[PDB]
Amino acid sequence: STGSATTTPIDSLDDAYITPVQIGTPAQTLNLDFDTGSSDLWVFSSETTASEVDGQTIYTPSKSTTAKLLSGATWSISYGDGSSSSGDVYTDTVSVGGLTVTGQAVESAKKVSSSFTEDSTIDGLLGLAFSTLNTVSPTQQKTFFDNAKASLDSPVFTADLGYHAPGTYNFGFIDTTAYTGSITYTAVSTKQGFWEWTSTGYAVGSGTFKSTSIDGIADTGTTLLYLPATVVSAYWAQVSGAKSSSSVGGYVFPCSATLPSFTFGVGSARIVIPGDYIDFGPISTGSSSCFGGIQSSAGIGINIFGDVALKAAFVVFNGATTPTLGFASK
Repeated sequence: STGSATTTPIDSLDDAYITPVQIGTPAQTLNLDFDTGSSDLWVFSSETTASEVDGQTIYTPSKSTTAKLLSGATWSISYGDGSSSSGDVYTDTVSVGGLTVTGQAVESAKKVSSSFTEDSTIDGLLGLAFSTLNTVSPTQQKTFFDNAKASLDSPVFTADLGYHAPGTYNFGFIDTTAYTGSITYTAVSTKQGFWEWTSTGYAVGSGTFKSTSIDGIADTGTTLLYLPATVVSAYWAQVSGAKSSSSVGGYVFPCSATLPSFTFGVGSARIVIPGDYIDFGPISTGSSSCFGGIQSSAGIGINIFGDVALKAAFVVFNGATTPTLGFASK
């Protein structure tokens, strides 16, 4: 089997992407944030504290003839950005772009943190990291991909995120029309439960490529590109007036600037992030100070190849017995 679904930016900055997901019988369609940095499929629901729901579409398990309470199961998750959610668990039928899993754990939120409430466009998350990170207790549950894998034509999914435009998540096949040149594959460590890999280096603008190993995670659920302070300083030094602002929480730059591109290495291959992908707009409405899309990972504890990086590529998440990651230009 295969599936193919369009993913759409939630706003004009590409702060996140939502993908429609069918849950239950009859189908209830929710728009979920596909997140290769976590492993829980959780939704706003009829059980979510009412004051914490503000415009989201909810899953109502009592209206699904295929929903079953997973007795005794609870979940609770905290994300790198400080947000969180928790609740109980159902199993139900879940379909993405025509690919159906029966008996998928659907984690129903009883509580969500303010950042989730405040974002009306995201009805929940669909985790695509390794199932070892799943938070369901006392019996850990499998991700949608893990459950689908054996049925897929090939045990892969691909992320093709757009810049200020829709893109595609495919399951079970590689669309050879969706990228240019070849896909370069690189090793993955699953030791931390992430799609963790090592970039071979970087360049700023038309500058020379610096060969250096950068361990990090391919994370569709993180907006920005978080890299070591040395790398990030080298980038922003090429932007007149750019500075790190403790009050704002990272590098800012004059909105009048033209940003240089940023290149990262995948083996001997190179992925070029155009400068405009690195512009996250005014820090507050009407400001002429703009927020940068490349930020320091210092004090995160891990480098993160988030949407800024991934949207410059066609990305293969290869879930073979030994997982790997592939990147192509597009």
